Amino acid sequence: AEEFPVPNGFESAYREVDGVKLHYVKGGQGPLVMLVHGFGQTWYEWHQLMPELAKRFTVIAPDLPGLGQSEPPKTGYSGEQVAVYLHKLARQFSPDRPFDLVAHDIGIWNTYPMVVKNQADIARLVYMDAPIPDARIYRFPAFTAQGESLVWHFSFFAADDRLAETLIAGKERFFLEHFIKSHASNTEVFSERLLDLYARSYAKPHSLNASFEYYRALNESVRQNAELAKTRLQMPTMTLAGGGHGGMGTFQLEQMKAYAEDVEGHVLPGCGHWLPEECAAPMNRLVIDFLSRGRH
Amino acid sequence: AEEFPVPNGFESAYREVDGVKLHYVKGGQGPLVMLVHGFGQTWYEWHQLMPELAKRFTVIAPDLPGLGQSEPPKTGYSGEQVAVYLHKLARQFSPDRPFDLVAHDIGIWNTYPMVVKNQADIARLVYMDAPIPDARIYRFPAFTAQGESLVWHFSFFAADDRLAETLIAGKERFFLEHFIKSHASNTEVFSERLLDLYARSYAKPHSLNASFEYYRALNESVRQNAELAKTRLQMPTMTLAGGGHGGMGTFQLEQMKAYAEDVEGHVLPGCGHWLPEECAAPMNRLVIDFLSRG
Repeated sequence: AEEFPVPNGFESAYREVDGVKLHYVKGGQGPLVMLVHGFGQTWYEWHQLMPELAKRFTVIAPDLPGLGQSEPPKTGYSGEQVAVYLHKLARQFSPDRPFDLVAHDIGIWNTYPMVVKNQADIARLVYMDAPIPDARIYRFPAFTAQGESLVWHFSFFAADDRLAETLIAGKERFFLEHFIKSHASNTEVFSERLLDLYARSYAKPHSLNASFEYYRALNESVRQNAELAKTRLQMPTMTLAGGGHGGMGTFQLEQMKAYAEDVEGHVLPGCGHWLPEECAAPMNRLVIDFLSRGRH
Repeated sequence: AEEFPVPNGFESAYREVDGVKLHYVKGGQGPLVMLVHGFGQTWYEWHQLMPELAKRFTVIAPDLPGLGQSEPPKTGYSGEQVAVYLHKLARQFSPDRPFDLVAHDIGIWNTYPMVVKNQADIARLVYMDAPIPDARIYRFPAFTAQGESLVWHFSFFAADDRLAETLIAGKERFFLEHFIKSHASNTEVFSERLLDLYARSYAKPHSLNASFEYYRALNESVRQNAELAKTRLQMPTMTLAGGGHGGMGTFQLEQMKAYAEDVEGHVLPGCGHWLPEECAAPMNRLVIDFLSRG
């Protein structure tokens, strides 16, 4: 039983990590690259990029704890807690060599701590379209002169009393179409069929709840990262962000400069938050080229 | 039937204004004071103040267009459009004298344009706990280090696809209790019963939609007010804001100083956004005293 179709030549599998059963999709040969998805989605956001990377790399794309087909975390949802699971998963497949990391959205939140704590395990790093949790997140506006702001949902999802789950339960498909399209420039790629796929996954009650627990832990992740950020990242890094409606634009690189010694950034015109789907050709090319600078 | 109990000596009635049937509750004798409610509520938020004010004034408390028992507006939900209805209603009862105006929350949004454009009609002004729509609203944060921010709902409510109605329909009581409590210091003053009354009113389909249409018109109101604010307010003005969790604090007076030549402000410690309920007695006193100077 698979929530999303596996690309030809890939396998859907599971690994128990610290008592939590993580789902992932894997294929290819060579040095390892781990691709980590974000909110509203699963490993499947990477399904177009995966076959291309598999020609040069071993590719693994896990579902975040609680999301897709992965069990919820047993420790907690703060970035530092979740990063342990992802770090241990990757090291199972690459115990003797550094691996590459690509992360989108909350995939960033859930990987940053293990990157900074295990820098020698990370060969190269690509982060896309979302802030690393730090004090900058408190500067985003609640409301803009154009309408709804980029991250007002932080408060919605973090709110007490299970506000978000209570409102969205039974309306997951409606909500996700709105959330995704409101954060997109090229909305046309989100067909009803594709939205049905993503909505069916996050509508699993434990998944709807897990989704919001990442936001309930956001302030804790900020506190964690305040300490971790005292040591800059030393490996080659690339940031990508959408320049169109719903994207992070110039914020992505500007924030990353405070975190990394070696960073190059790109803003993709006419692309919002959902880079792998909205702008597959240019995003895939940027990722493949950047990672092919290293061993493969 | 009435959505809320009418105080002794008051009447619930209706008047047509520009083709729109407005509900209001009215009582007392003397010069007119109009009291204008905000989001989540109706004329009823003023029910404790009304009898006291009615000893010295004619008091009218309308339901905003589309909310409580008032028909939706036929023009629109921007500040300038809604303010026409409220100005004309007040003028029906006070044609020969200026009247006083007291407003809370989006009642401010829906009155400011008629105040600035008809200053000779407004004797004294009291504004409570919410920003006048201007560029200052774009500075409020989306999120805070303690959790949800004060005005993220501006985006939730302004969103298209009927996002707010669709998610909140069927859970109106649940949502409103959360909203009130997240903007309150004193949640105790909100009985389960009071929450039931307010929730049943705004749950009416046309009222749920109307509620959010005020927010969908917010940027338009900001743009309207950018032009209107070229003329400063000249009448005696007072601001009130809650000093506790949920309140506007010092922002209220500081913003108002940019609009009004003659303004005094108070921040009420231990009170959040819902001043008439969380801090009924001190709020009532400050309003009565300020309006009784005239």
